[PDB]
Amino acid sequence: VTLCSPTEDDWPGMFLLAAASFTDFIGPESATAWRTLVPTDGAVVVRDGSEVVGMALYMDLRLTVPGEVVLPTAGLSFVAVAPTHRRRGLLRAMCAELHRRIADSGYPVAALHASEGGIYGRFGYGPATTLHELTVDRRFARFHADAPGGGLGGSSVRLVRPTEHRGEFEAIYERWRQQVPGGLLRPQVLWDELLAEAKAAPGGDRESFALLHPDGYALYRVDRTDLKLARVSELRAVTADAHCALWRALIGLDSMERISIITHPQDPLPHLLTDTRLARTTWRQDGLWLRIMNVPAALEARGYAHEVGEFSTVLEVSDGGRFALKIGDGRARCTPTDAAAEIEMDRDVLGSLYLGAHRASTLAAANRLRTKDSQLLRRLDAAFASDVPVQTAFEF
Amino acid sequence: VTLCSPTEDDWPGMFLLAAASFTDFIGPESATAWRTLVPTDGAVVVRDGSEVVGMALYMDLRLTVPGEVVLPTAGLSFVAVAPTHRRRGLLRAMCAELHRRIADSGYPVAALHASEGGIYGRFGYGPATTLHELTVDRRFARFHADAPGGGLGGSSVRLVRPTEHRGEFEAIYERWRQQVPGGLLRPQVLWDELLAEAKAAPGGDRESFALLHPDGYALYRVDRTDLKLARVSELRAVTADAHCALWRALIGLDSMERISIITHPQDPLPHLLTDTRLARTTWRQDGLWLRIMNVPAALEARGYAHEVGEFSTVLEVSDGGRFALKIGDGRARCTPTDAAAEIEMDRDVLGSLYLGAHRASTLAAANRLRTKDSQLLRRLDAAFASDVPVQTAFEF
Amino acid sequence: VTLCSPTEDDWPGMFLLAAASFTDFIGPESATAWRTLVPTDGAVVVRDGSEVVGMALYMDLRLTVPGEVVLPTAGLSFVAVAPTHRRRGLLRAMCAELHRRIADSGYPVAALHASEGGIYGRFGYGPATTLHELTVDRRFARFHADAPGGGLGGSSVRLVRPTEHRGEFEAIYERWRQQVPGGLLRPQVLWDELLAEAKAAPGGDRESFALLHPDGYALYRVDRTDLKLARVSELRAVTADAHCALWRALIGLDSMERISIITHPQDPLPHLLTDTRLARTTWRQDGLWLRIMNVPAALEARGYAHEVGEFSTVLEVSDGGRFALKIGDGRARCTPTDAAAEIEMDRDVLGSLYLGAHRASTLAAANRLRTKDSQLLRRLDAAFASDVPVQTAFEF
Amino acid sequence: VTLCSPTEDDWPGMFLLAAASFTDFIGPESATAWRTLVPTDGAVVVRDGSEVVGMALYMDLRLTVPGEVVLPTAGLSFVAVAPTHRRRGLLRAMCAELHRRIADSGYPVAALHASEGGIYGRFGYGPATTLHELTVDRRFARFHADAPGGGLGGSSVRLVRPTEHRGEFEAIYERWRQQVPGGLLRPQVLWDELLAEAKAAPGGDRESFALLHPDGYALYRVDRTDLKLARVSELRAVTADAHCALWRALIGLDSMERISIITHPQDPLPHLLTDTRLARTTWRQDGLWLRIMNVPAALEARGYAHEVGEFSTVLEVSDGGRFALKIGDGRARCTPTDAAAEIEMDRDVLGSLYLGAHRASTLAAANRLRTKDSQLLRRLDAAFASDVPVQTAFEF
Ligand SMILES: Nc1nc(SCCCN2CCCCC2)nc2sc3c(c12)CC[C@H](c1ccccc1)C3
Ligand SMILES: Nc1nc(SCCCN2CCCCC2)nc2sc3c(c12)CC[C@H](c1ccccc1)C3
Ligand SMILES: Nc1nc(SCCCN2CCCCC2)nc2sc3c(c12)CC[C@H](c1ccccc1)C3
Ligand SMILES: Nc1nc(SCCCN2CCCCC2)nc2sc3c(c12)CC[C@H](c1ccccc1)C3
Ligand SMILES: [Mg+2]
Ligand SMILES: [Mg+2]
Ligand SMILES: [Mg+2]
Ligand SMILES: [Mg+2]
Ligand code: NA
Ligand code: NA
Ligand code: NA
Ligand code: NA
Ligand code: NA
Ligand code: NA
Ligand code: NA
Ligand code: NA
Ligand code: NA
Ligand code: NA
Ligand code: NA
Ligand code: NA
Ligand code: NA
Ligand code: NA
Ligand code: NA
Ligand code: NA
Repeated sequence: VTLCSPTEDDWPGMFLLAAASFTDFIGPESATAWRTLVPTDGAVVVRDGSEVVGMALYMDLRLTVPGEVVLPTAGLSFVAVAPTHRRRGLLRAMCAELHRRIADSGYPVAALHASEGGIYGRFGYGPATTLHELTVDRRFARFHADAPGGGLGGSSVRLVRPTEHRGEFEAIYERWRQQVPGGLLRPQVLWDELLAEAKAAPGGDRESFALLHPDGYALYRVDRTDLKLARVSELRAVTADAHCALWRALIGLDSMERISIITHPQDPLPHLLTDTRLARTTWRQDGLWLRIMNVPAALEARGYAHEVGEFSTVLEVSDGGRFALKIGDGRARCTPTDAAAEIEMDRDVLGSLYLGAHRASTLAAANRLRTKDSQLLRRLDAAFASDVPVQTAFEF
Repeated sequence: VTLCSPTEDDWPGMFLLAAASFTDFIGPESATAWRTLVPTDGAVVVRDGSEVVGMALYMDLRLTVPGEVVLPTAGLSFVAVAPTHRRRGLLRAMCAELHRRIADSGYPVAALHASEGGIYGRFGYGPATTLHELTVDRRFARFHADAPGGGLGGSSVRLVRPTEHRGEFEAIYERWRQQVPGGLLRPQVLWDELLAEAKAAPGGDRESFALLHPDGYALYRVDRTDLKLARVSELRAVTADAHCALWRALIGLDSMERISIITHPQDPLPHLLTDTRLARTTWRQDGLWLRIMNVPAALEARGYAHEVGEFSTVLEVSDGGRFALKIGDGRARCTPTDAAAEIEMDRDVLGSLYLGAHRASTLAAANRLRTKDSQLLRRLDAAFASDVPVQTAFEF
Repeated sequence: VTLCSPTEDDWPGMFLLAAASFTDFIGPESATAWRTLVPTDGAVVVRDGSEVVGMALYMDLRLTVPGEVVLPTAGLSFVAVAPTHRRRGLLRAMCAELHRRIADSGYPVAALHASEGGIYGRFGYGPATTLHELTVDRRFARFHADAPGGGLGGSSVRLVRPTEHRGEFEAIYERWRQQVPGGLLRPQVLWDELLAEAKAAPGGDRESFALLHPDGYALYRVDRTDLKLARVSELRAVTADAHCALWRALIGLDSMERISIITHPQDPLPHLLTDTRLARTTWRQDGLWLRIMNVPAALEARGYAHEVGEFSTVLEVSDGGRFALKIGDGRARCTPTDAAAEIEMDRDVLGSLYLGAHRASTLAAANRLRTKDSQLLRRLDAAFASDVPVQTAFEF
Repeated sequence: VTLCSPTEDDWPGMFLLAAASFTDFIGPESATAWRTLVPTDGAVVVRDGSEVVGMALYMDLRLTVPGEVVLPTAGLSFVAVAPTHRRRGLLRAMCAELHRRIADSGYPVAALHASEGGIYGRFGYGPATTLHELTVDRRFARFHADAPGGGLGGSSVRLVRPTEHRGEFEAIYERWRQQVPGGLLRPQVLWDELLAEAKAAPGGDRESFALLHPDGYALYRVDRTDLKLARVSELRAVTADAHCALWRALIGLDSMERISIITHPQDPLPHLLTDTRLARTTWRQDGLWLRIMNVPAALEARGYAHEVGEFSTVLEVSDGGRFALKIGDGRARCTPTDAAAEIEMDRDVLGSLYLGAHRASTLAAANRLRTKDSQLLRRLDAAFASDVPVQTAFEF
């Protein structure tokens, strides 16, 4: 049970473990696209003897954070331990090796999507974005008088084949990801993947259509089994006009009873309707998880609310260092100190605060975050809060 | 079709319309309790000829708002138009008469619970609190190391008959409602009602038990039909210790598979567990709706975030006045002006901002709230935000 | 295993068999009401030794038939064989004894409601009325421009307690039953029963409300478990105005999603809406079954279509006689003959034709009704057809 | 937003709109077959600028009507407005253009199948045939003694591959459609389509088998997901012998629990069984919709009941002309008149009466059809009634 960097000879074993470990796994032809995002020495396998009983890797990602600042991000993925090799400490060993390589390579943060919500806390990962399913009963949906783009003249939205407007989607997404906390750069090979899933699979998924606006798009398909349900896989709007326009078009799908979308908690859709309740929240889950690899690098890199005035404190991260934190003019200076701590928290908790999705006051009430000054709690709450609401880019 | 204040002769007709209009309606013996909360001239009926084809009334309530400030509040309730008299403008007429009486009596705000989410916007009501159902699969629930009250020695929580500890619940609730935006004073007659529903109804609801802590309580009953489900009707905790303690006790209901509760979006429960995901959000709806009856009275009465620095603007409420608004040191001065408006919004939108449940930025993205300065949007967002998260007290 | 007329000593045994045989059975206090409709010598029991292992009885009813003609009708009911005494020929024996008494008493027809649709054919009973469940999704329901009673001024429909308007319901029903094929005289004791079921049963059925028009009524209750469903137990309208008015009022139940009613196939409701499809047919079953006890008495008593011109034929009923049938001016003369038969049918088939619910052509296509002249089939079809569509009165 | 006849360049745009608008749409290879049924100038598109935002066309059909009379029929189909271009009056404009072309080409009637039941009334379409799903629990099904084809010797029904007996199905259908109101000529290209759907689609529909009798056939497949359910897609019987024989064979599918079929309300199947109730009605919907394009041409072309004696009246169709209508010897003479109207109805209502599926008395009770003489209502009822019951041929 030795821990190694896989050779090309190990790939067959990794794809087997992958197929047995993840049901979504397409197979080794879609694995070519994602493989380009794994750097040399981004992967560990555990051999037994020999076959692969454990694997883990990270991908080179670019994550947008508050202040429209883009961080290099180790994206953890393809983590699996063989059913034959459970409770053998293989995840603890593989995670420790990758976290060393990630740290030593100069990534300030790592990120993942969680298969279960109880595994990644103990390795310093905090859920940092919230997914929110909205289901609209579109038979009752009337837009509010105040809603944009409900006047006379033409619609600026077009029904299109996705695959004939790759360039326009690319441009819109590229604007979207640079401007929104949670945004990831989506490279060419993943657009290649996305448009392959846009066409109908025999005995599988239906044709995906696209609604295209100058400043936004929505990809949608009718559900396999429920033929009165449209699933919006992805809606990217750069402007409020684009967002409203696209939803006017989705509510225009007169053959559907229900439109469903995985969105963020601050999605303005409910406020576009006369009856806010018509956009029911049907599902809520953790999206992206962050591990802050370097506390001073990460805290310094992101912007903070200009509204809160200058303040200073000492933050202790459990087995992660003690820092003099000074915030003002929406910049932070974060420097080593042995002064008495005013705030303590595990490293997972900082991940959860970092993109503004969770309030420090809420984590305080759960005692995940200790402080004796309720004024300092208010100031952290206000400082770490994000002007642009945090969204989830794409699963990896 | 004349609009009148009901006499005692009209009550029979109102109870008939009530039974035909609301399925929850107990009947005329529970109506005695609530009747004490309706002031003289708090009710209108519409007679035809004669029987009652329309009714509406308000109750004298005390609503807690940010800054632990308690407003007199007209609580709108018992609104019904006979199925025989729809689309006859009876609601518009009854609502207009009560809003006059409410305004002329010196209530700064009115409030209601909505049977449908598409009726009350046009009468100036904005949804102001969010209800959040959490269902915990308690078979998997382990508390986090950081969680309070998981040490050796005795538990401070007691399993009790609710009806033998009315005094203690009263005291705890009274502390709770004074300290939390959305809180209502609960008078004696409504405690009398609440403890009557605590005992088992033949072929109806099961016995309610109580978990009692010095600084908190939870009332729960097993669901009628699903015997592995506990429904927490009401959990009031004044301290984080009390909140965690009470949930340690609820997760200790080893004969249940699932605990369900209607709570608020900032409930710290998910953060008390090692697996945040075990507290699934199963349901989300508008709770309390506000109509701001007097804009300057209401804006001046509530506290604002101390973090945001002093700023001034002109707010226009559609057919509701234009005001010079100056906010600083968490107080607002709100005075008449004919200066050019920097923010416009319908009166319903102000209701939605008032308790801090909805961000001005979110309503802006839906164009419910117009401004050309994105800096002013950030400042409103920050100012109107509530330190103590807004909760929902009790339905009326 | 002797076959007898029950004494008062036998009642306990009959109520036991009743409770074990029919789940709807209230118990011996509701049995007092119906007992008044059973004539002396209207009941048979089978004793074993002793306890009651078999029972059957008939009630004295008045059935309206085409031409607004009212026939004395033996209503068969309370038929049960003990689970301990199946496949012992007890039903064949009890049915034969009652059919003798019914025949010898001068009833031209007997009738029943069937617990299963495969038992009563062999005893000469034919299904004669069709039940039709309509479920309206009332959220989408808009009345057609052409629909009556959608103008300005007051509604003539009232929401009422059923029990305070017994006299008005009685009068309306009495007009209804005299004018409609399938109508039964409803005696006082059954109105006493009906209004007892109008009030709420603890852990059972909800309060019944009434919609009252000068020329019609509807009794409705909200469903026990599904609180967005209204069940219309009974709607009697004497005029089209009344029928439309009452449905305008039912569609006005704005707190319900769905109105359901058991009605007849020719119910005009679908044609009152802009979208006929909103009144979905959710359920269809045989209602009232007829056994023609005396072929010439029954054929002569009912009216026939005036449209079809005079024609003559020979009808043979299998083990029921051969008759010269002459129809014209909507009267029939039916007299013994030994002339060659032109139409043969079992006695059950005549029951099915008798109220106009089933076309002779349809039963011909199934070869339940033999003839070699397709012209004679058209003439029977046209003659037996009912101008007023056949409805179902009440179960017994 | 100009309204044009599409060129071959427009087809790509029409197939896109088709795929986004109808979920059943196969794709552009099945579109070749149906395209042969669209005449030159049978289609309109609406371009925006450009892409297709609206389309509609009619197909040249031959509809059988009462009296075994075959009318040329514009079959309306492929109607779609882009989700981006709702509430823009595009359907009203496209429908008006096609109705002009249909009228000017000398079609006496147009017809369609409705995606929703609330759209086509306002364009003069009335639902003219009723679809009726019968589900048989075939485990309980015993044929009645009176049923044909239950004697000794061989069965005349064969289990066959559909595709090896195209000629025999064609011949039987051709006899069926000529003899039955609602019948459509089915051209070669649609038989080509039908037998392509008879073979198994990978991850889709199962193999279709055929039961073949000299004078009838049934196509059936086992349901994709429910393997104890047989779906009879199509059963055509020319004789009662054939109809009973084929059902004896379907009830012989001993591995199925349930046989389901979409049939007509007068289907004799229930009367072939000892228990009529075993054929439950599980579903009812409008089938074919008629717009009478020329009132005198249509009324004169169809046969009428010989049973009703000669009578004369004045019919007014709302914005459709006033006519002296004289009916006798099952022919109608229909001529212009300015005499006072005795019957008024919208044009949609005439469509509903035309094939005999709806009684004039029923539409009268809904006030869709006004007259002050109840005798004239009886005469229309009787005259328009169809000897052969009206069926639905095939969806288009
Ligand atoms: N990261 C990936 N994602 C996806 S789809 C994302 C949805 C799953 N998601 C993840 C869990 C939770 C929520 C849903 N597919 C693929 S294939 C593939 C990778 C990968 C990683 C690199 C790998 C490899 C292995 C050996 C040698 C070279 C490269 C091949
Ligand atoms: N406000 C009330 N609430 C309740 S339970 C609350 C739950 C309903 N809720 C409301 C809708 C949305 C969500 C659920 N019960 C009662 S009874 C009663 C009142 C009343 C008001 C006063 C009234 C009256 C009438 C005529 C004369 C004198 C007094 C009698
Ligand atoms: N006919 C009755 N109906 C009903 S409710 C009808 C619904 C049942 N229906 C019937 C089956 C199919 C469909 C639903 N309840 C009652 S109680 C009662 C009778 C009876 C008959 C007379 C009997 C008796 C016995 C011994 C001595 C004296 C009198 C007492
Ligand atoms: N009429 C058709 N039906 C069907 S399947 C019927 C079931 C749908 N039905 C309809 C709605 C309600 C109930 C189910 N498929 C096809 S493809 C096709 C047509 C068409 C029409 C002609 C068209 C075209 C377009 C542009 C250029 C040339 C030709 C191509
Ligand atoms: Mg975050
Ligand atoms: Mg609020
Ligand atoms: Mg009948
Ligand atoms: Mg018809
Ligand atoms: Na596509
Ligand atoms: Na998609
Ligand atoms: Na709303
Ligand atoms: Na500060
Ligand atoms: Na108790
Ligand atoms: Na409770
Ligand atoms: Na977690
Ligand atoms: Na400021
Ligand atoms: Na009542
Ligand atoms: Na009822
Ligand atoms: Na319709
Ligand atoms: Na005749
Ligand atoms: Na086959
Ligand atoms: Na088939
Ligand atoms: Na039967
Ligand atoms: Na006549």
